[PDB]
Amino acid sequence: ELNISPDEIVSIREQFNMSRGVFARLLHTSSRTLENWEQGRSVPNGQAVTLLKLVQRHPETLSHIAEL
Amino acid sequence: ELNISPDEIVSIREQFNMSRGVFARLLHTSSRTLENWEQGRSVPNGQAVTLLKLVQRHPETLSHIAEL
DNA sequence: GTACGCTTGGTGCGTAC
DNA sequence: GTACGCACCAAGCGTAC
Repeated sequence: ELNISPDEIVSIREQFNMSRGVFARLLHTSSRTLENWEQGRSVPNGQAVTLLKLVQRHPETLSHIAEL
Repeated sequence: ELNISPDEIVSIREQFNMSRGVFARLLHTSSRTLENWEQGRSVPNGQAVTLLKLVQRHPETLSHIAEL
């Protein structure tokens, strides 16, 4: 039952010192959609929650995504 | 933009020799939603596509999801 | 398995500030 | 960055087979 708050989403990419645009691009995610999540206008879908928590635990995941 | 065909999704799972229910569980995904993807009813969302492709390239990603 | 109908709300903008 | 409106359709069923 994974979930993630708007503040947690922001704190992930601020740990990496990445802007919203940089982080969204490296996550193969629309920056406007990421804006929705960080502002709290909608709940991210289940796989987006999994992906965010994966990247947080294993930041090299961003490199694996770039290798797809 | 990453794409994945319904047959591609099934073969990822059949690599692990897992039923639709088992694979959806380890991927923190509704088994009925996965049914939509494998039948071609719907296009998986962008983060779902990324997750599936990570798993296809790195099977250990499945175990990493369980650590979450 | 397969397939189709349904409600809900996320997606991904456009726009203004 | 903030916040709101909008169309489109994915999500996650319930059901029939």
